[PDB]
Amino acid sequence: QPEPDMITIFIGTWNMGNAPPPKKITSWFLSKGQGKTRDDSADYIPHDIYVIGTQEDPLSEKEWLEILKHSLQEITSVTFKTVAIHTLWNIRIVVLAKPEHENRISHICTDNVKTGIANTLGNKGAVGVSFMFNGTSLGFVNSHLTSGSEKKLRRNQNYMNILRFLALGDKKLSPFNITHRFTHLFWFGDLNYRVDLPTWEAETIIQKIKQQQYADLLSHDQLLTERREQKVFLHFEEEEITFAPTYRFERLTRDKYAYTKQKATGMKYNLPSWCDRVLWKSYPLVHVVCQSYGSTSDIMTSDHSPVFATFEAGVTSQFVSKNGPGTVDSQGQIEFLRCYATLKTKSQTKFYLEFHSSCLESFVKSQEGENEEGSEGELVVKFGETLPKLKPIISDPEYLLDQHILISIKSSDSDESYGEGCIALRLEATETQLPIYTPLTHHGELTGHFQGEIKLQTSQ
Ligand SMILES: COC(=O)C1CCN(C(=O)NC(C)(C)C)CC1
Repeated sequence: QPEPDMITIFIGTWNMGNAPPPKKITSWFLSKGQGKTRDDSADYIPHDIYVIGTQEDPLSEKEWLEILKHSLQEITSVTFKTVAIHTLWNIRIVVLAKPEHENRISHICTDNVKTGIANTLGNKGAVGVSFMFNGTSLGFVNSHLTSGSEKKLRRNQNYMNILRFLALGDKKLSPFNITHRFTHLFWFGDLNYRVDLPTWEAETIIQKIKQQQYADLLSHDQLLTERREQKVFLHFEEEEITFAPTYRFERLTRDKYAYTKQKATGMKYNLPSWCDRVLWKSYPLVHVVCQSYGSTSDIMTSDHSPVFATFEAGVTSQFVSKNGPGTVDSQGQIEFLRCYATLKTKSQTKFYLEFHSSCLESFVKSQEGENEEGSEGELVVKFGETLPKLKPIISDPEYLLDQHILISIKSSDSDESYGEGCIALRLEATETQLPIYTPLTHHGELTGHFQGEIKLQTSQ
């Protein structure tokens, strides 16, 4: 029975509006409704993994698990296994997998982050799950961010708190936040970004939605505009939105958007918005393809419609050679040559690198680099040909060319990371000096760049 080199992943996000679901929710898991939808010919084909995020979820874990599992069994005739379930307040994540995957999944982690302070602490935040699927790390975050059209900056702050403080994945990757710990990271939820148009334009916006003319609305979507200005979700992807705004509907129909201010809304307008989103970030040159992104039309218990996204995702096998794991393979080496970091910092400490990768027995610390001044004000840290030669555990090119090296640049004075990035070993050639490059981030914001050349020796 061969190990897979691809899986499909279903991501669902639904703000349930504190109401129980209707009796049938199968359209959600079938990716049917509006937007980029799944072909009917695939309806019986189970996804490998289903990740369900809910917000304002009124159900117990048991109640929702029974609905989800019975839904999938009706669609696929497969009884899915529960990988993980985690709930913070009314924010929940469920991971289900096909039974054949039970002994491919390990290192399951869960965590939550509570956002805000005092007034603003008590219902918003995020839950997450991570695990290994054979040789591939997978992370999933369901966040319910701050509501209200005039709170985009608070949402951006909520995002940074969640990626700083959510403790998923390999804790040995200590310099790295969740945006670097996984081969594939999926971040979804009620992100609560709104279409920023004047209140007076409510009926005009409704008109546009009825005509399925989303361009002039999407150009005012706060998440797209904040991402384009690098204020949030730096280096994440989102599929093009081709479905109507998923909020705010009158319940029990989809014929009406309920946007006007009410005591129940704190006298706030809720212009039709794409509150409910799926984004992802995968390591460089790993296969990931969005095969659906849309909303259901027939689930109407909430003032939000459910959103679905599905993905092809490249995965690798749990590789054993005669040498590693448990020793190095002298036929393998990674050399970083003529490398330099460009940092935005004004500090003047010395810096060193750390190289982290599951292709190494443990992380590797470099010597300190040589600081110079860049022509436009910047710090340039030069490493020359001084960097330690990295000794992978396995030299086989079918393994090594699928690996990645995480890089942290750390202050000698404080041992704090000033920047993190990732280099793919999926090179055009081995035994050949080739350009490499990663942006460097810290707390998910851009802090610099790392560039240079690599020379990779494999057993071939
Ligand atoms: C399931 O993978 C494995 O366990 C093998 C795979 C290949 N291999 C060897 O060929 N070892 C010899 C040369 C000592 C015979 C290591 C172990």
